[PDB]
Parts: sequence; structure tokens; C-alpha cells
Amino acid sequence: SLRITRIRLYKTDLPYVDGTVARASVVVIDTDAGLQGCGEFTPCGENYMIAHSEGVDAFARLAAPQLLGQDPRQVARMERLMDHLVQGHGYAKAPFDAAFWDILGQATGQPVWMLLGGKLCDGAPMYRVAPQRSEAETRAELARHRAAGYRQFQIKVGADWQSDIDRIRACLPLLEPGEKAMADANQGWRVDNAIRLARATRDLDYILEQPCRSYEECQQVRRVADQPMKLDECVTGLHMAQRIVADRGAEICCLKISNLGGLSKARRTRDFLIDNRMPVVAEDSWGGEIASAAVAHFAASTPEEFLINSTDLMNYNTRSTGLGGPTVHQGRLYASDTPGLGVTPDFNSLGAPVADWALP
Amino acid sequence: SLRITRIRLYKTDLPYVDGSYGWGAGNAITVARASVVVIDTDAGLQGCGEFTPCGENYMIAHSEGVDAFARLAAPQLLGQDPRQVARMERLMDHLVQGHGYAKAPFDAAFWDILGQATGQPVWMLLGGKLCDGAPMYRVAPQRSEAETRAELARHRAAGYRQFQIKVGADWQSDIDRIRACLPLLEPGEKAMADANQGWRVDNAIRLARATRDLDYILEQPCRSYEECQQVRRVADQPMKLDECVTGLHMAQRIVADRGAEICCLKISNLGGLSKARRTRDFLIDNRMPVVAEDSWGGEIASAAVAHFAASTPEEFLINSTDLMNYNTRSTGLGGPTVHQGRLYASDTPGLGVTPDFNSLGAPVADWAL
Amino acid sequence: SLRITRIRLYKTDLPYVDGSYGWGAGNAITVARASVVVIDTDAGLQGCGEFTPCGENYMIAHSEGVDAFARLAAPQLLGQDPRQVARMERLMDHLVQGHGYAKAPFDAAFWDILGQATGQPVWMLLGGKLCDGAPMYRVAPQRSEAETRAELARHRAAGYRQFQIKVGADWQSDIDRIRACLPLLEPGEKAMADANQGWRVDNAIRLARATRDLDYILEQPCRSYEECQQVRRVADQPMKLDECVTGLHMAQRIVADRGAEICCLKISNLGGLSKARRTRDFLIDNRMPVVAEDSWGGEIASAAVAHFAASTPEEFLINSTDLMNYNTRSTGLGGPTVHQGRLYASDTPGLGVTPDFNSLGAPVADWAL
Amino acid sequence: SLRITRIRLYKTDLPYVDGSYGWGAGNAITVARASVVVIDTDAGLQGCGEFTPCGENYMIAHSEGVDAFARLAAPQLLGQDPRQVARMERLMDHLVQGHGYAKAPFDAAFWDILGQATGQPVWMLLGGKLCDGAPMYRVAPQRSEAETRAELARHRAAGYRQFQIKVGADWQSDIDRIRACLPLLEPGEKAMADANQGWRVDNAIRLARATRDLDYILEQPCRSYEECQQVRRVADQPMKLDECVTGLHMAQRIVADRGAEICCLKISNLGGLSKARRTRDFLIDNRMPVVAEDSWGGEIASAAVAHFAASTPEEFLINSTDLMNYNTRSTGLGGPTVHQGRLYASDTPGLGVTPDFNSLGAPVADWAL
Ligand SMILES: [Mg+2]
Ligand SMILES: [Mg+2]
Ligand SMILES: [Mg+2]
Ligand SMILES: [Mg+2]
Repeated sequence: SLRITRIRLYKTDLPYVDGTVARASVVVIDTDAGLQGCGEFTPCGENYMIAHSEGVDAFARLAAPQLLGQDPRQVARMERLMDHLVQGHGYAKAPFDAAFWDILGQATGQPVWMLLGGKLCDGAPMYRVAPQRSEAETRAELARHRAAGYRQFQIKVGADWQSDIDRIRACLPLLEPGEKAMADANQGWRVDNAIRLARATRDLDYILEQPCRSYEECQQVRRVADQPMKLDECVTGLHMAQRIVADRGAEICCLKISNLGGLSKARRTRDFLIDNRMPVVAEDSWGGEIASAAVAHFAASTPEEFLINSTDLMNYNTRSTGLGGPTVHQGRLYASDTPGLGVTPDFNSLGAPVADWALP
Repeated sequence: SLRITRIRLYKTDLPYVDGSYGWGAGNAITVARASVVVIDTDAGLQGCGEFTPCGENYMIAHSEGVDAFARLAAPQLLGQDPRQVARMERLMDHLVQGHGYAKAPFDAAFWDILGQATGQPVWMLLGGKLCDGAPMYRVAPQRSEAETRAELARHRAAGYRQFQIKVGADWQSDIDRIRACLPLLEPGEKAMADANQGWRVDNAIRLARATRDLDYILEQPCRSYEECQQVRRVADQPMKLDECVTGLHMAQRIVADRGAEICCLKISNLGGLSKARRTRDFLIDNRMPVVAEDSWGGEIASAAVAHFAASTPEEFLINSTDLMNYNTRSTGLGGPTVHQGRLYASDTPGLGVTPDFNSLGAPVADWAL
Repeated sequence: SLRITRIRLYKTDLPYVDGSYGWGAGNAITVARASVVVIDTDAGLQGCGEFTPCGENYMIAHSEGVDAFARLAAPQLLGQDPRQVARMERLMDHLVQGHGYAKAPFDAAFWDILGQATGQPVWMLLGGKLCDGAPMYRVAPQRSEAETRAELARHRAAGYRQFQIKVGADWQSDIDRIRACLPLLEPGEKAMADANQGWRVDNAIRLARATRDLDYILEQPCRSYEECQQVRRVADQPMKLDECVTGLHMAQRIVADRGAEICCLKISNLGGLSKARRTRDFLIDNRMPVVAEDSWGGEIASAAVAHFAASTPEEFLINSTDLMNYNTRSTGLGGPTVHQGRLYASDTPGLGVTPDFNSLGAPVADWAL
Repeated sequence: SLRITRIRLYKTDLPYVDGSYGWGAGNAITVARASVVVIDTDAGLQGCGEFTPCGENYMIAHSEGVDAFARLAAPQLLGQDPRQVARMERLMDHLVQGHGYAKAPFDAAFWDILGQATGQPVWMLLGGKLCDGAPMYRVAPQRSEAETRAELARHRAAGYRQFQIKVGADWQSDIDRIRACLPLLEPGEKAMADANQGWRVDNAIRLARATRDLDYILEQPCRSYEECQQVRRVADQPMKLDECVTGLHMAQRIVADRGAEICCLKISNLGGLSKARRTRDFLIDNRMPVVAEDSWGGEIASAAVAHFAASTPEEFLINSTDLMNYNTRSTGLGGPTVHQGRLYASDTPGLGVTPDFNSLGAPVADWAL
């Protein structure tokens, strides 16, 4: 027997470590037994997926009055309640969902990964971005990452196909045979140009990541490209996951929690793709300790054999959303083993809540 | 050159005329929450636009998401040329992906301004008057039984010849009200039974089989397109697809499958007049009959609809509707008129509607300079 | 209110600037035959439009067919309101089926009149200035290595970064043509090998195989779409479809198969500016890169091309072309301009072109109200 | 050895025998405009051909298009060997693309010359007399129960066993026409409801469902093939496809989908007797029932029809028609004959018809070697 007694929405700025600021949305849910749950949505750019930072407010102003008095431990009941209140807008339902999972974990005395089936991966592999500099300086920097445990690297591309060809051709002979490189275009290329790129780099082993915006443009690129393809921002739910599997249309599916509509749907999409023997990346768009805690539990419950990587989202910002969260040890991401999400809100960083709903 | 100098967002309550408007699987609205966007320019031309949902869970659209979008978009829209509608379209689409419902009132205001600057009604800029008076339908909502026999004689004498039976809350009694409404129709008349996504697929099939000997239009029996196609395997009745018609991509699927007999085009579900126009033109070029509509709303939303309907070829326009007449309160001064069961657009420049500032009250948001 | 009071048809020869133009399988044009439609109204607004083929066998189109259509339709078009472009389109499609190239000059005259009536350039009415300056290509060229390098450096200095290789008459020496040209281009430059429907399917495959190590655009290698798809099974090069892109129907199946990397849109091949616009918009919403052009012609044909180009998103517009600059004679006064290898539309009301009555001569036909 | 020495184009009015001829969605033909091509040779062998539309908007074909094609192609055909019909076919298709209706009279004239040079009727050159007297239909009637009975009794006694009901202007009263006509004909007889592209897809489906218990032929209910296939989702009646059957490509699509029970073959819609023969032979090899006919016209068009019918296997030939008997005026001297409700081709060399030069008047165009 449990009831939601208070819902608060927090908003804070998260500046990037190398310079520029993402807008965080934290939801804090209180119960009549005094169990507190938190969840976070933070976009990396407002135009990046069908998701923006102000949409959490909007959803909360409609839903939070209807969520008071309900039992947060029942994550799927809360899921169906939210999906009956508004259709879509999953990015905005996502912080609530995570907070409900946090509460269920506290009530059960278990970490969120245990409620997701167990620890199927002890330390999710991680990647390092870039480097975008001199040849001898990239060589020194990749050696620093390599010594520290990293074997995967993300070439950030997608703003100019022609110089992107140069970036890929320059980076790949600078890494060892045991090492992965994903050229992530972030939906950036036009279909003709992505094909020019793929043809120019056909003699190279790298992962071709979300070359174009839509799934169909990506499949058109795939008609020519032999490189293992990774689909990301277009993986928006189970429907898309079903179509990718039916087409066998990717070698890796990247699973971002808030793009999938929260940890509940993200887990179901993951479970679906694992059962179809599709390798996956477990992450989210952006964020601090609260978003990262959800990510780490999500990765820890993914089979080691099918988990490509995850990411330490909290280490990209100079400011915090939460106290605690996941940790990094030797280039691997580790979930908490303490009950719930293993993260509480950082109220000092968050400020006064922008909105507050409570039971009488 | 023209520049956007000011953007204001207004919110008001639009109560329903009959009291309760029962739709779908147990939903009802007593009051709809309107969102009105008002755009001012440096030549003193003012545009306006409206999104109002009929139910906050009806489509991928809710009233609070308009504010959220405007807080993001409106600062970036200031100083832009509002009469370049497709520049404004792609700018709004560069600022945020999706959320077409929220862009829809801005888009309408832009079309309004363009009409004023050209000295032409919005129907002219949409291709001309291809239908003089869109035929109308009268929706009888979810209520009793012996009282719809007088509702028909009311609307029959009023000029209407098309009627919507609201169903979807219980397939079994729904069979009975389809079966009792149809023999009350006259020869030159039509009836659509709208489930508003309400039936579970097996129950929509039971209904289709129990009413197989009847001539009516089966409208959006289930939530998804795939569910409706599953119903269509068994159902011979002309099918009308509505809330699942989200845009051109779905329109392409429907045409490729030849998967409906009517496609319903709700302006804000399509993401504004710009995208609504393009989806309309696509379906007509593929000889698919259409309904020109929006979700709900007052005079500003109804002005857009009327021009949408007026620029649709009459050979392919099933009906349209007078949304402003469903409410006890207003959003705009002006808008379309009705005469003998047909909806007539304004012939004055722009949308032919100005904001009812007295009804709307103080703006909830105001960006300027 | 506006009424068409006079329809006149003009015919004139436009000789090619460099003697003989070789396209496709050995075909040669030295003089192209222009058809110009001039439309008068009761409020003194005059519109004009043009269709000029490159060759008479180049597409489903020929110069004498405009006369034949005008002889049927021009009596029926008198008294109508030319501002209502979609009404005129529907009316023309009602009088005859197909013959889009013949309806195309009328459609351009109607857009011109609408522009003038609204005080806006045709690009505004097509959505806005979405590309300020369309990229252009050079047609070049056929000589020694040093003379090729010199002429390409002058084009490069003139602002050109796109080059068309005229092929299609002989697959075997076309292979060599391609191999000679590419190493003389710089990184980033586009080369299109336009066979103009010229290769037999097996020979096109041989060419694709012998040039698989090369970065160029393979353009319309065969007549039919199916043939081009059969080449596409082997060819990894970006494929541009042109003369087979005849309308929305074909557009839809190119999209469904993801059948090309570029779709080339010739206004008269699509049946006029109204249909061309709609096919453009469909392809752009499906994120297909496009070329905005026409078959051939003087200033009147070129004015429509430039507005069509200017209202295409810069992101997806591959190139356009300055058709008027290929001829020694004129159909119109005014038209588009060329600046630093880019094609610019006019910003004055309408198409921004008036008929060159002295060059055109006496009308071959005249219908008055 | 033989050479074309002279080509002449004639134009004449063919008034309809019964005043006005109501077809499709609100069309009427009172006078049809014939185009007759006359080809002379150096051995004194003369051939003639004809194209006459049944309404200018009926198919992708109009009367003025023959003139336009001729003006471009006829100077290029002088000196050529007209007996080599495939060489002439391929030359025409090289000179212009499409416009097969305009090529059709030239094609007929070449088959005429070949039959004369070989001393054999055209049916012999198309494979033989595979049907001795093609079965005919009567387009009757359109009136009262007392008057339909007397009219079907005179038609029955005259040998007729197949009846076309002209519908497609009002689906609702077309239901009633079908329902009132079918029980007024005996066991052996047949009836086809030809909507002539006239119904909208939703209305065609309503008609199909209302008459789902009845034995008739659903002919061309909607314009496009895809619209017709959508109707066919619901309609179990034998479907007859007509105007959309434009050539072999569409015949291949139809065969692949098995998308009709009868294919109607109009010579001029297929681009002439040569393409018409190839499309028929392809469909017969795929065991598709066919109708062998043409759009409209006098004795010259009807001569080609009768030879087309006579060389169609009788197991698969549904019917043919006596086109010459629909008009009050002539294009030719001779042509086919009618006996006991069957259409009979001539057995004399060539088409069996000469041009009625007196009815045709002065040549509108004249090309000489
Ligand atoms: Mg990615
Ligand atoms: Mg509906
Ligand atoms: Mg080309
Ligand atoms: Mg027929």
C-alpha cells in the first residue's frame, strides 16, 4: 500500500566541460511512506530528436494532478496511466517512469538492475570521443585513453561529408586491431553525400552510425555501404525495432532511454532486440547523475555478449543534477548495487522547484 | 521586406454547447482549452492562429505543448518574414522536430499575414475556390436512443445530409445504434459511425460482421493503422481513416495499400495548413476522397478549416464542419459562415478573422522587438 | 474578380549558341522551336508562359502539340479567372488528359498573372525564397587535356563546381570520356554523366563496371525506370533520374524503392509549374535531393525555372540551369539573372518577364472573348 | 521495293445517330471529329487510316493531336517502305515518343498497303480467321420497364445477346438501373455496367456492395487501375478494364495481379493495330478474355476493328462493335458488315475500305515527294 503525495519539477543548466549548455529537467516524487524517487530528462540540443526541454513542464502541468494518490511501485500501471493521459511525448514521461522504478527499488530493497532481470554485464564497455587535432597529438591522446582501458572511439562527423571522409581516413590507421571506431553523423548527411562517403571509405573497417535522418535514407545508404551500420535517433520504439529486425536493417541498435519513452519501454525494446540477437548500445541523450543512474542500470541488465557500449553522461558536465549515481572504473561503467536508482537529487544545484503539486 | 515584431500567446476556455461530448472508449469533454497565437509585423499587419484539442488524449497533441513550443520558438521567430510560409515552416521544423500541433497556430498566422499582404483570401493562395460551400455533417454524440429520431429531422430541415454516429465505447450496444439509426436516413444521405480509436480489434470485427448488410462509413474503428487494416480484412464498408492520418508518410502508406475510402484531414494533426495542404494535394492527385477539418476550436481555427475546404476539389471533398458553433465561447471575430448545410469561407484578405481579445483576456506570454 | 479576355499563341525559332548540341544516342539540335502563350485579362494584367523542347523525341512532348491543345482548350478558357491556378489546372485536365507539356505554358501564364495580381514574385507564392541563388553546372567539355584544364579553371573561377558530361551515344568511348574528365576535377566537385536515355541496359552495366572506382553521378543511363533499376543492381554510383520522372505517380515509386539519389524535375515534363511544385514538395518531404529545371527555352521558360529553383530548400537543391543563355535568340524581355555561377529569380511581381513581341513575330493563333 | 510518295490528312464531322451520347461522369458527344490519313505509293497502292475520339477527354487522346504529329512526322515518312509495318512503327516511335493515338491512323494505312501488296485481307496477315463473325453488344437502353422489354425483344430477335448499360454519373440511381435491367433478360444473356471512369472509389464500392448478389460485368468503375483494384477488393463481379489498358506495360501489370476478368482493347488507345495485335496476343497467351474494338469512328476505323476481331481466337473474344453505325456520316467506302448480330471483316485484299473523298472534303494537309 503506497501513494504519491508530492511532485516537484526542477530545472537547471548543465554546461559542457570543453565549452554549450543543456537544460535539465528533474522530477522528484514523494510518497506517504517517505520514499523519494527522482528521474531526469536532458536533451543534447533541442532539435536532436522528437524531444525538447520545455515539453516536460507541459506534460507535468497536465499529468501531475492525475498522478497524485496513485501507487508508484506499479511501474506499468503508471506507464499506462501516463499513456492514457497524453499520447506520445515519451521524452517527457521518461523522468516520471525512472522515479517510479527508483521507488519500486527502494520498496523492494533492490537496485534497479535486479528488477530488470539481474546483472548480465559487470561493467558496461565505454567509448571516448574525438580527438580532433594534430597527428602526433591524436596518437598521444589515444594512447592515454588506451592505457586507461578504452578500446572504442567516436569520430564526430556529419556537418560536411567531404572533410568527414578525411577525418575517418586519418583516424583509423592510428588505432589497434582490437579497437572500434564509430563515425556518428548524427542524422547529418544528405543521402547522395552519405553514399559518396561510404564509397570513398569502402576499404575501411569502421561502424557507420546514423548517416542520415530517416530510417529509409539510412537503408538507401546501406544498399551501397558494407560497413556495419548503427541506427540511433531513428530507433524511437518497439515499432521501429520490429521493422529493423524484419529488414535485418542494422548491425547495432543504439537505445536512448528518453527517446524510447523511458526505462520501461527502453527495457522492452532492448529485450526484444536481444531476443532477436541484435547488438545494442545502452544510453540516453544527455544529462547528469540522475539520467546516468538510469543508463547504468539499463546497461547492467543487458547481456554482456550483446552490449556494445554505454556512456558516463554525468562526466560531460561541470554541474550536477543528483547526489551519487553510477561510477567509472578502468573504462567501464558500473551501476549502483544499493536499493532504487542509487541517486538522490542535488537540491543545492537544482534550486527552487519551478512547479509543485501536493495532496491535501 | 517585412519583419515579425511581436508574438503573443493567449489561452481561453471553450465550453461545449450540449454539455458533454462523449467520444471514443469512455472519454468526455465539458471544456476545451484553446491556444491562440497572435503575430504582429512592422507594417502593422497582424496574423492569428489556433490549436484546440477535443480531448487532451485524442491525438499526439495536448494544449500545454503549444506554450512549451512557443517558449522555445518565438524568440527565434522575431525579425523573420512571416509571408514566406515555407521558410517559416522549415525554420520551425529546424528549431524542433515533430510537435506539429504546436506549430499549427503559428503557421495559420503566417498564412493570414500573407493573405493580407497579397490582398487575397487564404483560399486563393491555396489554389482558388474549388468548392463553393463545403457540404457539412452533423455529429450526434454519445447519448440516448429515442431522441436521435428528432435530431435527424432537425438537421434534415437545416440542410444537412451527412450525419456522424458516435460509437466506440461498447461494440455490442454500438451494433444496435448503427442498426437503429440507418433506417431513419433518407435516400440522398450519408452516415459515418466513428469509434474514435475505441474498439479492440476483435470487437471491431464482430461489429463489422453484424452490420455487413448495411451501407454506412466505418470510421477509425481502432487506434493504429495496422489494427484498422486488420478490421478491413473482414469489413467491406467504406473505411474512413482519421487520427492515424498524421502526415504525408502515412498518406503514402494508405495510398500504397489503397487502404481507405475516405481520409480525414485535421489541420493540426497534420501540423498546420502548410502540411495539411500538401497532404491534401497528394491524396487528391491519387484520387482519394477527403474530409477537410481540424480537431476542435473557435472562429480562428474554423477560418483555417473553411479556406482548407474551399480550396479542395468538390468532386473529392466528402465534407467539412463548423467547429466554432460547437462552443459557447469565442476565440475570434469573424470566421466562416454557414448556409443550408454548407460551410462558406470568407472572401476578404487573409483568414478573414481577428482575435477576440475580450474573450481571450491578458496574454500568458509576450515576446517583442 | 478577373476574366481572361484574349489568348494568343506565338511560335519562334531559338538557334543553339554553339552550332550543334549533341544529346543521348547521337541526337542533334541546331534550332529549337518555342511555343509562347500570352494571356490578357479585363483588368489589364498580361501573363505569359513557354514550352520549348530540346529535341522532339527527347520526352513525351513535341512543339506542335501545344498548338493542338490550344486549338481545343483556349475557347473554353476565355472568361475564366486565371488567378485561381488550381481551378485552371483542374479545368485543363478536364478538357484533355495527359499532354502536360502543352498545358505547361498556360499554367506559367496563370502563375504570372497571380503574381501581378498579388504584387509578389512567383517564388513568394510557391512558399518563399528558400534558396537565394541556385547552384549551376557547366556543360563541358570536349578537347585536349590542357584545353580541358584551362576551360574548367575558367569555370571554377566563374563560380562553377558542377560539370555535365554529355554521353550516351557509345558506351565504350563514353567510358573513356568519364575516365578522362574525373582526374581533372577538384575534390568536392560534382560530375554528372548524362546518357540522356541512350544506353542499352547491358552496355550501361559494362560502363558502370568499368567505372566502379570513380566518383561521379550516373544520370538517366537508359530510357525506362525499370532499365535504370537494372543498371542500379550493379552500379553503386549516385543515380540521377530525369526524363522518366514524369509526375507524382513515378515520384512515389522512386521513393518506395529508394530508386535514385537525385530526381531531376523538368517543369514541362511534369506538366507545368503547378504539378512540378507538388512533385518537388513531395520529394523534399521524403528527403530526396532534386534538380529544378526545364527541357530548353528562352527567358519565359527560364523565369519559371528560376522561381521553381528559388522556392526549393537549399539543403536539397542540387542545381538549376540558365536555359536562356544557350540560345542566340529570345522569347522574352527580362527573366532571371546569373551571378557568380548561381541562378537568381526576379523579385518584382509575377514571373518578371514580358513577351519579346518583336522576336516572336505575329501570333500563329488568336482567341478573343 | 515500294516508296511512300504522298501523305494527306483529312478532317470530318461525324454526328451521333441519336442526338446526344451520355457517358461517364457528366459527358456528352453530339459530333465527333474524325482524322483520316491517306498514304499513296509509287506503285499506285493507296492505304487509309482513321482516329476519332469518343469525346476529347475520354482517354489520353484528342482530335487535334493527329494534325500535330503529322506535321512533324509526315515529311520524314516520304520515301519509306510502308509494307514493313514494324520498321514504320519504330521510325514513328523514334520521331516522337508516346502520342500513339496520332500514330494509329498511319499504322492502319500501312497494314492496308501491306494487304494489297500481298493480295490478302488484314485478318490473314494477323494470323487468320480465328473468329467467323465477332459477337456484338447493344448499348441499350435507358428508359421505362415497358420500353426496355420491347427493345430487348427486338435486339434478341436480331441476334444480340450482350448489353451495355451506360452508367457512371450517379452511383445511387446506377444501382437502380442495374437492379431493374438484370431480371429483364433470359439465362444465356450478358450485361456490362460501364461507368466509363466515372465513379469515385467510395461510391463505386457502395454500388458494388448494393449489387453483390447480381450477375453482371463491372466495367471500368473508376479512372485509374489502382482505384479499380480498390473496388475489386470488395467486388466479386467479373471486372472489365478498358481505358486504363493503354499498352503492353499495363497489360503485364494486369496479368501479374490477375486484376481483371476481361480486357478491352481499343486500337487507338494501344497506339495502333501493330501494338494492338501484340497486346492482344500477349493477353490471349495469358488466357485473358478480350474485347476487340476502338474508341469511335467511321468505316475506316471499323475496318481495322473487324480485322482485329476476326484474328482473335473465338474462345477468348468477348465481343466487338460496329463503330460505323453509330454515326450519320462516313469516312470510308466499304468496311465491315453486320449479319444476325455478328460483325464480319472483309475477305478482299488490305483493309477492305477506301477513303470517302466526297464526305472528307479538301485535304487539310498534303505532303508530297
Ligand atoms: Mg549516436
Ligand atoms: Mg473522426
Ligand atoms: Mg538529364
Ligand atoms: Mg468501356
